[PDB]
Amino acid sequence: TPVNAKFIITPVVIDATTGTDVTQSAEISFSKGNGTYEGTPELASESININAKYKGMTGSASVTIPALKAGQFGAKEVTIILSENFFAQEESSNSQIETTKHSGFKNNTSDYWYYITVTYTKKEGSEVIKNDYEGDDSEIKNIIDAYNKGVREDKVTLNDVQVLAHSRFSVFVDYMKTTSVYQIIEKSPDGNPVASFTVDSYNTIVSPKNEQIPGHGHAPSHGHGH
Repeated sequence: TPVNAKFIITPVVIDATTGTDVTQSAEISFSKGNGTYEGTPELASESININAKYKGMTGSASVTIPALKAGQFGAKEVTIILSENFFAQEESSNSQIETTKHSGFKNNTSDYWYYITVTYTKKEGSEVIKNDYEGDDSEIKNIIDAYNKGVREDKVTLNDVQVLAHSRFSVFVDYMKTTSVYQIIEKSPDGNPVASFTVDSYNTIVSPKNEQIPGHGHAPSHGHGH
């Protein structure tokens, strides 16, 4: 039974009127699922819409879960802007691999699979790289700043990565850089775009690999068991 891919989406809700993270106080809804998405074992690329409500303000953002193969694990934060007067609309988004890291290989020539520990550095966060807004409206400024909290690094440890039997095992870590263009648009009962800004956002995908040992007489499998 293959290890399912997994992807976690973490909403962060910002009240633009004050610049405050209100995530723990806001009503939050996922269009589908509960924030944690698990393949069968593959996960299809899919768009999830996250809505939030706080003090009569509503806001929404979409996040694309990437297509993931067996064993791959990823996570991404998504910012939801709440404002009485504006909404932030993502106009375009393009993701690229910024860095690929790859361990050396552990050969498992035995007939038994087992769990290994994988400690990895999670690169995540967000920076505004372009901002065309020239005004003094603090609400607009708060919205833009919400995407400029910075890029950060954190060690994460999985103790449950599967090393198959008859397998050349290794781990990839990919740092993804996503460039997105947003407009800030007036709410109205229609609205004017009042600013445009561009964000580079970062997240990490981990990909344990169980490959053929060249010359070995078996392909990777669960063998005789654990």
